[PDB]
Amino acid sequence: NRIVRTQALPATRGTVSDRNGAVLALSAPTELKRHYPMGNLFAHVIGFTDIDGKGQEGLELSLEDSLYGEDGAEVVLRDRQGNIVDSLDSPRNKAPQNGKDIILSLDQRIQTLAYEELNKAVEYHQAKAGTVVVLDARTGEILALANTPAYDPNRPGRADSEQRRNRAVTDMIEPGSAIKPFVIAKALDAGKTDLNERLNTQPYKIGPSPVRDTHVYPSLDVRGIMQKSSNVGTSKLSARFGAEEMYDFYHELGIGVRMHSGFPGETAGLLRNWRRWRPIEQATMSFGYGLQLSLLQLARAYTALTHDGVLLPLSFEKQAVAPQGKRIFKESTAREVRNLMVSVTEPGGTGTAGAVDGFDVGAKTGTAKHVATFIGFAPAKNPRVIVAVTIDEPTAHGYYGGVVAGPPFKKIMGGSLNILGISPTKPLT
Repeated sequence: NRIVRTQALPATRGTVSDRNGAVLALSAPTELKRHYPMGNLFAHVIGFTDIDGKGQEGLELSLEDSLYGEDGAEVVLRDRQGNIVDSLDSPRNKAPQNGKDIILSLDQRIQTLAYEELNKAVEYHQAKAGTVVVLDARTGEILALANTPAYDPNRPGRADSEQRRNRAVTDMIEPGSAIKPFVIAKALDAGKTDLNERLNTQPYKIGPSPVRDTHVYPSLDVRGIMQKSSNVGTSKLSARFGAEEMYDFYHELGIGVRMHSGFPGETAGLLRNWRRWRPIEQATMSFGYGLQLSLLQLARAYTALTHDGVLLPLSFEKQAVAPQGKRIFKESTAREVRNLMVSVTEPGGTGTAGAVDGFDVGAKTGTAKHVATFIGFAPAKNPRVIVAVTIDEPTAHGYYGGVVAGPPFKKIMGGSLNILGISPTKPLT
């Protein structure tokens, strides 16, 4: 009836909040219990803790060391009913240290928009799954990242491996047409082409392998190559570089290595060693096949186009200032490639569904069973937001990225520009 007991004094796990202070994850006493007030909204980003309040998935896992804190303890005398009878002197008596609080760079207004438009698109096309990434085009901060299917992180025990997968960071895709602006930018940047060169863009063969567009374009300048999304023209520009130089370029865009964003389960993608490339493999790579990267890596790569030739690291934590990046292109080159990419959303372009009323939008689209992709930035001259959308295995009402991932991109980009308070640069139609 007088029993010595070491009583745990649990640390309170750090809070997770959005960039404006909306609370996303917190602990309450029951032992503490982890609460996600906004339910499934941030499921994949934040993840969840196990029964003992250890992070199991997502940022709960990767930020475990700073989030958890340090439990304390005290030695007590209790009775058989459990009533504390005495507090005992002991060197084991230690006060708990609460976890560190985290302010995410994500914005629940944009996350809600992305979430709602993704789900609408996936259901309308009866697709298997989908992903949206929204970045600040100038700092590399992630403003939104959602996947469907998702789950309620408040009840993660009933959630599929498929529901729980953070596809934006874990899954590898062949980028398809989305890689083209980079190849074109490199060619311009290295001075292997220029803005008024006209290329022979007739279909050709590498050995027994044809390289062809959807329609026969006899000749195109750099702009037409962008506009029409020409595989011939892109592969010819890549062909003015050796394998090692192209490889180095892809690698420096982060293809084939892990980003080390701080998210768990990051894919490395795939960049085959250049010593093994055939001319034809180099060709298909210039139009986004035979190499792979995650949607998050793709979206990051676009920061080299939006941040004036300087590739930025991504952040899940609110930044005061743009991180130092790595220069990939001259500022001169990025600026002119941005202007080029506006032609894909204007009439004649492959991605007119991505046009946002009152803005110029630079974009690429293509179909990566298929994976439909749409990626772009606005205002194109002075970009503020990158939006990347992927829809997995569309079943109804289209297959093409421009028609399945295009419309949600338009909604997410327009909504985002409005949420961020960015004025139209041209009259609204």
